[PDB]
Order: sequence, then structure tokens, then C-alpha cells
Amino acid sequence: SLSGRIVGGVWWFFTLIIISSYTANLAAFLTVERMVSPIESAEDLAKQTE
Amino acid sequence: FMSLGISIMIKKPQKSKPGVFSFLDPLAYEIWMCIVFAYIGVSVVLFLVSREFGIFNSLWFSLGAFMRQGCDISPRSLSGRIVGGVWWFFTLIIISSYTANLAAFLTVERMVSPIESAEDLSKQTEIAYGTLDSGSTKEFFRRSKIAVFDKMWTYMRSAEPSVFVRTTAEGVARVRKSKGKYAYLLESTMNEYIEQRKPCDTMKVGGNLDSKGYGIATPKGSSLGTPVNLAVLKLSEQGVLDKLKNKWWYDKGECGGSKEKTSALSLSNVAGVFYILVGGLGLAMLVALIEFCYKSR
Amino acid sequence: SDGKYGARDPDTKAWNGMVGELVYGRADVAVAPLTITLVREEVIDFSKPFMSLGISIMIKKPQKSKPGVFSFLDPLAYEIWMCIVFAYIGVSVVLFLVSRFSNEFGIFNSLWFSLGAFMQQGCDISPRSLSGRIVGGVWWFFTLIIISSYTANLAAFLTVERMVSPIESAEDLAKQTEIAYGTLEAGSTKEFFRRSKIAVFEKMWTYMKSAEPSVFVRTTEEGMIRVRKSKGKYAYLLESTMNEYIEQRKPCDTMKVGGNLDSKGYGIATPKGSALRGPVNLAVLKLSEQGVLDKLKSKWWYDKGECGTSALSLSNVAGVFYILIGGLGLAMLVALIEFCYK
Amino acid sequence: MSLGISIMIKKPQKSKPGVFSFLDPLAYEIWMCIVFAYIGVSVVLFLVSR
Ligand SMILES: NS(=O)(=O)c1cccc2c1c([N+](=O)[O-])cc1[nH]c(=O)c(=O)[nH]c12
Repeated sequence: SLSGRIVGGVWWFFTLIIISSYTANLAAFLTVERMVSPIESAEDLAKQTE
Repeated sequence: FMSLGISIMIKKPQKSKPGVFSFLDPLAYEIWMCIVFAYIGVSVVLFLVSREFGIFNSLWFSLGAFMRQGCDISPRSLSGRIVGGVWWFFTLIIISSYTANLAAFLTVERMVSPIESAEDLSKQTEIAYGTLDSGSTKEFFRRSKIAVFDKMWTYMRSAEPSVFVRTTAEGVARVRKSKGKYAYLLESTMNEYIEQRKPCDTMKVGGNLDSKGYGIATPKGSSLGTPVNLAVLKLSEQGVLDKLKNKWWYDKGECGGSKEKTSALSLSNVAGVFYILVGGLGLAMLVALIEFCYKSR
Repeated sequence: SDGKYGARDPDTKAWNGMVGELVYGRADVAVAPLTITLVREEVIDFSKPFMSLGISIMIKKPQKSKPGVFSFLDPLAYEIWMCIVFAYIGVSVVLFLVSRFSNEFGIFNSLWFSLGAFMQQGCDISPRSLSGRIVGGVWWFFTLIIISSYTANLAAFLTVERMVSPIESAEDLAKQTEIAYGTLEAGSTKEFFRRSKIAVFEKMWTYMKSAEPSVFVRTTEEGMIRVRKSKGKYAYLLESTMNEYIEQRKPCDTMKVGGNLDSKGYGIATPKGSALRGPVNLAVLKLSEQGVLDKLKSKWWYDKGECGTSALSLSNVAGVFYILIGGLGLAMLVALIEFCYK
Repeated sequence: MSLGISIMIKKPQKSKPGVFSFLDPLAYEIWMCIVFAYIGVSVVLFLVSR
């Protein structure tokens, strides 16, 4: 029916955004985490304040 | 011995709050509307191609196709399967393109300034701008030949309310408190010093408007004013003036490493889609009730 | 007469050019773009400065990168897109054979099942037998890897593209080797560079001395051509005033970038012991404060000139719309053919 | 024996990942509201369907 279809369509639009947001955020989480360098040389000390 | 001019200062751009419908940021507003029109076209064509599939039934098929869920509606005609398969390929690229662009936003964040130049805040006409009550820069604004500052003096004079402060220290305080609502105009020299000092919440933007300079003053006659004028010119060439200005401005300062960390998503930025859900649910109840109500009579 | 700015020979003090004509006194005063130095201040009397100059950077203007009309098929190479089509045929044919053997999977339906799997849009009918199931399972495993590889590669493509910075300040020049930079063969620019006691401009000149080809160019105008020829591989340092004018007049493929580095001013000169210093020096200040120079500088540079959101654009996806329309075009023709037949 | 000036930092401790370090992308208050919405969607669907 028409009443059953309209509630189904919004639940479909809800799903597609929640899933894609979860994937992209996890992609950003692992990308940042692996491109980090520890304080190795004296040059690294020279350009750090924290 | 050094040159200067009148420049613009604003509060640091910082980070915005995402309100509602902030999830439509990855794609342009042009593309979204094109998808709406296109899906009507595909639905209409499917009906005309066929002559079961009506107007209502065809529209549902192409909605279920874009959301990427499998129903029980399948075009059995050869002509319809050319339509269906082509519409499927569209769906696959749009979804994949969305996901990719959203990942780029949350990897590296760019805070971009709202205003670029003096001609920018001439057109924007949103954020307040003025000078001191009475000074050198105030007198410059009053008497102007060119149209751009003449239009600016029109704003400065007939301001509601008057955008004028007593001290230059008051001007800086008004910029930080307003939070992107007031832009102060003063000398470029002081502006660069205030940016380097604590706690760092303002920066220089654009070029200078006029060109002035400081010098060494000496009484009339000037019997001893000749040699010291020549010596400064030589020390300008050697690069002692640049060395000394670099020591007090830049060397001795509060803020100088940029370390970014990805934070978890809060409810506020996804809030948009939640209102759409419950709104659609309430609408479904309304239509079902009146469909029964007039069927009874 | 000479055509030079003003320089004295080291042997004989024979001043050539503009200042040379002033020293003995052929002319009263001079109005020319001439810088002030300690050397020049002794022999000729300089007035107050009217226009301030500085050393700035000139690169080739980044051309408007119009995206390819099919710039959405970049992640995967052409030979892969070829082999997906070949495999798609081979899968359907095999499925068709093993399904019906002495079945709903006809030649038409088995072809429809294979597309539905790759596009990720479910299915109408599932394979019933063992032979049909095993070929279906591998085609499912193929699909899941190809799709996910395409999404991840496009994610990497856009991530890198947005985190790039152009050569803005002199610090960016100091830490770059790919984009070369050089000045004139001889002048006030290179002379400043030698006795430069700065932060990292001493390191800048250290690199300039030892280069593979000759970075120093003889002519200034020919030096501008070298930047054009390189196309974003060479940068030419010069005065700011000359740099801004070169962008305006002549074909537009250049621009100024960054702030001024050095401090130097033009002036108006007349030999010492002149009574003309009084009214002229004050007149210069009268012009500047009221704003005569600033209006005049606007005219000859700009008025008499011959030049002049970061979401996913429509152009990047534009291509896939042409596929959508072309498909519906064929769809109408198929309806046209089989109506005349029946 | 030869000597030199060197750097001494605190040793990076063995970062044992959380046993539920896969629900980091989305915050706790979102995961709560997905469950609430899921019930509300089903009940409304059930009513207007029959
Ligand atoms: N044409 S140029 O490329 O820009 C240029 C190149 C080299 C030296 C210049 C110079 C200009 N200038 O701006 O015409 C003025 C100027 N004035 C002086 O007093 C001096 O010593 N050297 C110069």
C-alpha cells in the first residue's frame, strides 16, 4: 500500500547515510594513526614545542 | 628605516558548528537536484516503454533502485532491462563517490578565511568596521578621492551605531569579544606584533592601503643630523634593521608543531537525518487515517 | 645619453647614465625610477621617497584545470575495465550451460542474473542445483573485491589532492628542490644575497651557487620567457613594481605570490647645493598625503591594463549522465522495432 | 671508551587495543538513538500496514 511504502522509503534514506558515515570516519581514523613519527633525531626536537 | 601602512585585522576563523542538513556538504547543490529530475524521467520512460507497471509502480521501482534494496519488481521486457541496467550503473557511482569525498573531509580540515581583500568587505557589507574616534587613519578615511574608500567612509560615518573606540587597546578587545562581527583598522606594524603575542586569536589579512614610514627627528638647523642619516642607510643595507625586528616581533612570542587527531562523531552533525525520519513517520499515520475515513463513507 | 641608471667605474670616477648628467650639470632635476644607496647619497642629494618597492616571487600561473568529462574512471586502468566485460560474458555462458541439462535460467535470464550481481541490486531467482550454485558463489566473491577496491582508491585520490600547498612564502622556496629559482646575472639583487645575514636566505644562496644548468639569467625579459618554457618548474625573483606590471600587460601566464622580502625605495635626485630641494621635497609630501600618486599609480597599472566552496563538482560526474541518456535512446528504438513486427 | 650526548624519553607502553575498539567512530549517544528509532519505525509500519 501507499501508507506502507512512504515509511519504508524514509527508513531506506536513513540507512544509506548512517552506514556511509561510519565507513568514512573509520577510514580517517586509520589514515591519521599510521602517518605519525616519533622523536627520532635532534632535528625533530628542534621543531617541537609540546 | 622601516615602512608601514593601514591594514585589516579579524578574529581567527576557528571551527564552525554543524546545525542541520550539514551532511549534504560533500556534493554540490547542483548535483542533488539533477538526481531528482533524472529519476522522474527514468520512471516515466519505463511506463511509456511498457505500453504490471503503472505511474505509481514505476516510481517506486526507481526509488528502491537508488536506495540499493532488492524488491520483487523486475522489468520483464528487453527494452525495460536496458533502462534498468543503465540506471543501476548510475546508482553505483553516486554512492561510491559520496563515501570517498566524505573521507577526505575528516582526514584533513581546512579553515578558510571569509574575507580576502579590502574590496571583499566593500561588497560583503555584513561585518562591522571602523577606526579610532580621532587619529591619523580616521583623517585618511574622511578625505578620499577614489570611489572604494569613499563608499567605505559613507558606511563609517552613517553607522548604526557609531563604530569608533577611544583607545587602540579597546579596538583589539572589541574584535575578540564580537567573534567575527567587528574588524579593526590600524597600522600594519602593531597588528603583526599583537598576532604574535598571547594568546593568539587574530591575524593580518590582505595588503596595505596607504604607505607611510618612521624616521629619526632632529631640531631645526640640524648641525648633527647629517651623518646619522647616512649611517642608518648603510645599516639598512647590511640587514641589521631586519635582524632586530625579527628578534622582538617573531623570536619573543607566545605561539610559534601541528598535530591533528580524529575525533568521534557527535549526534549534532547527524541530527539532520533524525528529524526527517520521525517527520516522515508522522505523515504516514495521517495519510492512512484519511484513506480509511473517506472509504468508510 | 648613456641609457644606464647610474654607476661609477672603479678606476676613473666617470659617472655614466642619469646621475652622470647631473654631476657636472647638463640638466636641472631628474624624475626616473632610481633606488637610493649610501654610495649615491654622497655625490647626489636624494629627496624623500614616493613609491616603495621590494623583492618578490614570480611563477607560472596555474591554468584552470578543467576536469576530464570522463575523469571518474581514473582509479582503475583501461585494461582492467576491458577484462571485467570479457569475464561477464564467460560467466553467463557457463551458468547457462550447467543450469539446464537433461530451468528458469534461459539464455536471456542467465544474462540478466549476472548483471544484477555486479551492480549489487539483489536477485529475482536463485540457482537451484549444485552446479549453478558453485558458479554463482565465485561471481559473488569477485564482485565484493572489485567494488571495495574502487571505493578505497578514489578515497586515496581525493585525500592527497586536497592536502597540497602552493609556493606561498620564501620559506617554501627554501625547502624545495624540484622548483628551481634564480636571479639576474649582476645587479643589486645578487649583491644583497652575498652579504645576506638572515635566517635561511644564507642557505638559499648556498644552493643558488651550485646548480646543474646556469640558474642566473642575463636578460630580465628573456628570463620571463624561461619561466613560461618550464611551465611550473622555474621561478624568477625581481622587483615587485616590475612583477605586478608584467602580469597585467602581455599574455596572461604569470602572477605575483607572497609578501615583499627586501626594503628599497625610489626617489627624485638633484645635485647637492641646489636650492630646488626646498619646494620639491615638500611638494612630494603634498602629493602623497592628499593622494595624487595613489590615483596615478592606479591608472597606468590597472586602468591601462589588458588582464583581469570545495565540494564535489558537477563536471567530475557529468560523464555518467551521458551514459544514462544514451541508454534511454536505445530503449525507445527497441520499442519502435518490435511494435512494427507484431 | 667513547661517549656522546643522546636523548632519553619515556618508553611508549604496549598500547593494547580495547576489546571494543571498533565502536570508536560513533559516540555512545548515537548508538542509543539508533535503537530507539528502530522500535518506533517498526511499530508505526505495523499500524498503517494492516
Ligand atoms: N627593469 S627592472 O627589471 O625592474 C630592473 C632590473 C635591474 C635593476 C633595476 C631595475 C629597475 N626597474 O624596476 O626598471 C630599476 C632599477 N633602479 C636602480 O636604481 C637600480 O640600480 N637598478 C634597477
